[PDB]
Amino acid sequence: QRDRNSVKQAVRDTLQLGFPGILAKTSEGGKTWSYAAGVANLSSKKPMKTDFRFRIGSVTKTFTATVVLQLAEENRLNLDDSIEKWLPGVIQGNGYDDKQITIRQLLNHTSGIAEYTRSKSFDLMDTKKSYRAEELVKMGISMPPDFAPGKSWSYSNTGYVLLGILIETVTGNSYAEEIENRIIEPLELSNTFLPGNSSVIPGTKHARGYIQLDGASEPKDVTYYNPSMGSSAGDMISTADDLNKFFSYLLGGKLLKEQQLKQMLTTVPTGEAALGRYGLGIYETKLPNGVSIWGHGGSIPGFVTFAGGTLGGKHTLAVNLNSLNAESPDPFKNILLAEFSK
Repeated sequence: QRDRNSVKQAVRDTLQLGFPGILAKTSEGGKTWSYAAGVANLSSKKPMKTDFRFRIGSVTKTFTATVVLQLAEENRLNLDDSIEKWLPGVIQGNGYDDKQITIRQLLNHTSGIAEYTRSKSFDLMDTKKSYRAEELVKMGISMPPDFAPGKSWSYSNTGYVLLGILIETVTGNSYAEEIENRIIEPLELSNTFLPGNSSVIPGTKHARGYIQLDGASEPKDVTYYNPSMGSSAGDMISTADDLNKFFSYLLGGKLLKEQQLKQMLTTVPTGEAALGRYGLGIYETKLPNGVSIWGHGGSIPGFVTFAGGTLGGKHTLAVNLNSLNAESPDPFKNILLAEFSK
């Protein structure tokens, strides 16, 4: 049987890396467990609770990829189509060459399209600004390719913002409509939301979220933050339950059929103790013991998340912290070691 004390301990100690609070939930064999420590609110000291909603950030990428893959299954697009066929005139200038960029590459971050958040016109700490997706694309291509398509790996939100546009070009429906109609509604993910450019986290069932760019400063409350800077790369809100159910269905063969799931799990090297091997909106975290955890993290102001699971979908975890602490980018490593070892 699992030693849950070691998980509790690892959950609790994560706070000492400089976070207000933490929630996690695990499912294994259909046996669930819930964890929470620390506080939802640094000023009132109200406790973190396990069933809270949170901004999942880049875990959104896995939902977007899943839609793109269903579209491939239905013969509405091909992973190796060039994007020039779908979105001509978009990725150009600066030596970009769209005729060599494929849909597959956007999905696994090998396109070389530059990351819009490196632009000087981008400000993470602006908690208000509404961006249209095409503005983020243009911001990204304002900088030259990092490399030639397919020749290297580099994390690019720009590519996932582009994919959200693509989806709509393919079906006539917004990426949010597609995520809602294909994933949220059929899995009954009843605490999972696509907020657009609204800054609201709905309801009272969530914590305050914080950001701390520093260590030598107060964390700032950024609970209300405009998620349109993330779009189809990072805007979603969800819960530990809904994310467990999602990853368990995905990895257990219930959302993507075998042929598409195999493509999703075909990975490229990242070169990076950071992520491991990266697939289509999902990556492999390999533990010392030989265990592979497939899932994704997120990190958006207010909230740092990881969700994921074992191949076959029978063991998953989701975890969230309510602050973005730039000094501790990789906080979940011991939780995973406890929950998935041995």
